[PDB]
Amino acid sequence: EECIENPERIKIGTDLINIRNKMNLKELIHPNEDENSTLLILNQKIDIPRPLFYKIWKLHDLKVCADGAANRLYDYLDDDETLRIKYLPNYIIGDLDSLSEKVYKYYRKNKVTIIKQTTQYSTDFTKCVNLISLHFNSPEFRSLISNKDNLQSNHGIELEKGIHTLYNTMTESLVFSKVTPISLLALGGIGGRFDQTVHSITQLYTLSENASYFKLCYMTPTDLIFLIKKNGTLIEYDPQFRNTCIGNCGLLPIGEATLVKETRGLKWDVKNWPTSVVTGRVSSSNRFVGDNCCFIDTKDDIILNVEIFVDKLIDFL
Amino acid sequence: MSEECIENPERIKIGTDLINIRNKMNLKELIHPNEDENSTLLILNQKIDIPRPLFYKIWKLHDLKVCADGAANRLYDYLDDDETLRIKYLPNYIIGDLDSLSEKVYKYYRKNKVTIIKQTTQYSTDFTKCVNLISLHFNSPEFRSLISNKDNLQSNHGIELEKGIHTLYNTMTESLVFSKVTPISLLALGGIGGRFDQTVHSITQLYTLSENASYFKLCYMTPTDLIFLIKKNGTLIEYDPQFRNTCIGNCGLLPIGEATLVKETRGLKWDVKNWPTSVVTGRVSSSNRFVGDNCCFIDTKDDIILNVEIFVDKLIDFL
Ligand SMILES: Cc1ncc(C[n+]2csc(CCO)c2C)c(N)n1
Ligand SMILES: Cc1ncc(C[n+]2csc(CCO)c2C)c(N)n1
Repeated sequence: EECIENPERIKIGTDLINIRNKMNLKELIHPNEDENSTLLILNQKIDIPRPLFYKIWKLHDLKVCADGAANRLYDYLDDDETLRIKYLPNYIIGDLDSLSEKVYKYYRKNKVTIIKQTTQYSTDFTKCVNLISLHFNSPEFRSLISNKDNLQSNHGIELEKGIHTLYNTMTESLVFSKVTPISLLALGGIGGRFDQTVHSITQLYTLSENASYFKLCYMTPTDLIFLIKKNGTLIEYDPQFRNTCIGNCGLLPIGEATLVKETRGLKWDVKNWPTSVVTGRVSSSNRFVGDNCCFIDTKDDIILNVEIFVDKLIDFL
Repeated sequence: MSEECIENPERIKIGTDLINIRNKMNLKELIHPNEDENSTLLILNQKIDIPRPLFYKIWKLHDLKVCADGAANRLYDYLDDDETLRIKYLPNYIIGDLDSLSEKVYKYYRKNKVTIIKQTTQYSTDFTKCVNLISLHFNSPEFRSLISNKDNLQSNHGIELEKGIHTLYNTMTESLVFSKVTPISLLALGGIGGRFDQTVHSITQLYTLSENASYFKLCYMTPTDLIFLIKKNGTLIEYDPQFRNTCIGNCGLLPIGEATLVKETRGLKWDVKNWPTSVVTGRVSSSNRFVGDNCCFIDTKDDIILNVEIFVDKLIDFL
């Protein structure tokens, strides 16, 4: 077991390391050419800079609002009516009790596909991810949504848990490695009601295991939160992008202890280093020192948070 | 022995049927320290947003007040307006590397005799620096003498600059009889909701203090929650009905850091039995709520974190 404090900037070597997976930070926000994409807005006040909002909105195909998130979007775009009508979500799903009559009427009038789901056994997040998957991976569902003589009866979706029932039936045959990836960027899932923050984190683990085609990343006023796969992952980033938009970072074994076999490119690199929230052994306030990449090899998947300077982001997207 | 989950009506009464209660606690005690125990209000480095009337009360309800490095700036600005109040709410200590400390803020608190301690080690968080300091303050008469003696003209109050507070803490802990240490009711502000890795660190403290400094009773107060640790094997959460109805919302059983088993719960809208819970499997009771008239029972195999939604602007009347 060891920990070393490195120089502020280095170029990591590749000798003696097995790079099993590679990922680019920018791609967490800017979806790949031909993979599906979705911007998910959860129920929490939006405060991301307007310019950045416009940018990520354009970079993503589908836009989904989680129940009360519709209120959030409506109030967020409160300085110009022409802009509010320019950014309409494709779907709004949830029990709909959180929606104000004013907001419901606005988006209904503007043809947004509103789906009601009463079940109290699934979070709005799950309702949203099930919907998003069906949208892209179920031809039958798409035909259901696009048909006339349906949108006056909840679009032909069972009121209680239809989205889950349809999702379950579909997923039974899907082979994740053969499903087109879905670049999912989520807003508002962190920093509010704490149990919701924890649930959002669980999504990073469950999706990776039960719906691997999803590539989820949370964007908050201060961080990018995503999952890193075990056994050797190389995090890549343009030097200028990193120096101008990135701050500190943290390796977070949330919900499960694990072992950090080896890291390369962090201000404080570790090897054969046990990590756990329970023991307090967690690399927090760390930071990238690798010029254009950092290597992290953990025994089990772990969560990584990368501090961002949102006001600088727009220039590199 | 079978896994079960039932949906209760909005209000029920739990019993003492067979179960075994290993710990009892009242939600109000998380904010209002008991007369016989020590208390501390810890302010971490995050913008303060708590309502003023409540702040004044929580401040009055706690003995020691500690600011974690930049937290001094936060407090200073929080009271931008009345100098009378600002002077009235001076922290007892300010500890950390102090680089983020505003030159203006540093001068103000130093002039007003706040005990400022510098610690440069980058191998411990400001949080750990604070709790070590807090324990020394209450449990080490020698530490108090070190910072109080007037013959002591050594810089930094005679505390070794790199990791003195930890060294002193470790030494004290060696001769400390934990079973006889006066409890320390610790309420923290600003440890949740900002930089995510810090939110996670704040959570580790609940587990580590419970294991290595059990005399501490830590609870986080955020704009929306009270976050604290629930000991394993049966904990009874108590609350006055009027208080619960006026200031309490939903709640969640969070197995942050390690999966466990929810042996049984009584008094939750959704009660469970032999119910495995894990952040990795996604099996986490979120958006739950109390339905027990005056109490809720939670029995887990291992300690877990509980968050109780609060309506901050309503608290003051019950504190
Ligand atoms: C064991 C257990 N705990 C909590 C809930 C409640 N719940 C879960 S998702 C949701 C809607 C908002 O996320 C609600 C109310 C449950 N059904 N089962
Ligand atoms: C493995 C490992 N990760 C991160 C740090 C850095 N660090 C830890 S506490 C702190 C000060 C802010 O809390 C800093 C910079 C380290 N030393 N070792």
